[PDB]
Amino acid sequence: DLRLHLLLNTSVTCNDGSPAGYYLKESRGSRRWLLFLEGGWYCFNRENCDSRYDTMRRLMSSRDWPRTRTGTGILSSQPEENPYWWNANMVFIPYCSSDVWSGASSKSEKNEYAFMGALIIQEVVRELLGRGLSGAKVLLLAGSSAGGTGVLLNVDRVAEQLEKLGYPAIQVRGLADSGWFLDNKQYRHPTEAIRRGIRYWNGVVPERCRRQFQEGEEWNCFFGYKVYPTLRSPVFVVQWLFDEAQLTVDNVHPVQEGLRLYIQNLGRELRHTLKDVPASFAPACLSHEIIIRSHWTDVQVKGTSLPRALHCWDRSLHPLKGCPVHLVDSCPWPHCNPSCPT
Ligand SMILES: *[C@@H]1O[C@H](CO)[C@@H](O)[C@H](O)[C@H]1NC(C)=O
Ligand SMILES: N#CNc1nc2ccccc2[nH]1
Repeated sequence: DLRLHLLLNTSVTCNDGSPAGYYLKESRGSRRWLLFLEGGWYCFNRENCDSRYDTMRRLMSSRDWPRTRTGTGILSSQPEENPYWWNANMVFIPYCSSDVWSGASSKSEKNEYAFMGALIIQEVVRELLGRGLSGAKVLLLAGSSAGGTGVLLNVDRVAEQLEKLGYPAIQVRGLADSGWFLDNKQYRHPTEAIRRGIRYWNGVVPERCRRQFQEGEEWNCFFGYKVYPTLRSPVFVVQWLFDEAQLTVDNVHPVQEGLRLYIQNLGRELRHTLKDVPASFAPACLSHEIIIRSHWTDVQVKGTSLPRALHCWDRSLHPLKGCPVHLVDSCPWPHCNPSCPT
């Protein structure tokens, strides 16, 4: 079990002004640290954040959080559930800022809600240094869905934070799961949502990407294939070719020719954006998230499981014979890979 710690800096808050926090299970014999960013969509104006506060309040507030969580998947401590990093120090950071982890704006007389995702990550890192993180060899910043996009937005800032504090020896790396979206045509008539959100949240993006797209165009940096080439930290990208969230925002729900072509073109476009991503795992399945799911060990691409691919990645950061790191399916239709989640 992982134990809850509310942030000592109570100015770093969830949407409703309650303190943010993190769940921690230490492994005293390990210098590996895993910091996981939870996902769960977002909200981008007053009325839709009000709706979210009514029936999704744990994503907006710490008032009802439990004192413990069970670590699952890559956060599990048993070797049988987690062949990759079972002995690591484990941290689960709950998503209570509704801003895809980009915000830096407090609740005030002008703002009903606080959007502090980027500041929550920085404060969790600061407080953990006094609990063992100062001795780390690797800090892996991981996340699913909105948390996967959050990895892309924040991994270089964590690296810069530790360098400025005097820790040049901690290697910061990223693992982005189900956070690699496309700004494509809908099937029946995201960019506008993100454009709205950035202004409402006072959202922040990585510096080099911001310098390319410039003012008013920062929304471009929420799309993996645009922001990834600007990053300096090593990032492993896990992405279903037919992600259910992508199909949802594309307004896709006996498949006729028009829809068949749309789905096939979406898979081919996703595969194209990953061609030059050297650490990636992209199966041809219709699904959503993987890395903290209990059965994340079951799926395979070209005969290699995801825990194995991540182990091969670790070795490459010390090509490897029989231990690949770039794994992208080529078959063109959902569940053409027999190991897809049922
Ligand atoms: C608390 O967090 C805020 C916002 O990130 C920061 O400006 C401030 O310096 C922090 N205070 C302390 C005592 O760490
Ligand atoms: N939910 C969730 N995560 C998410 N949705 C996106 C839409 C566009 C660009 C990046 C995105 N990340």
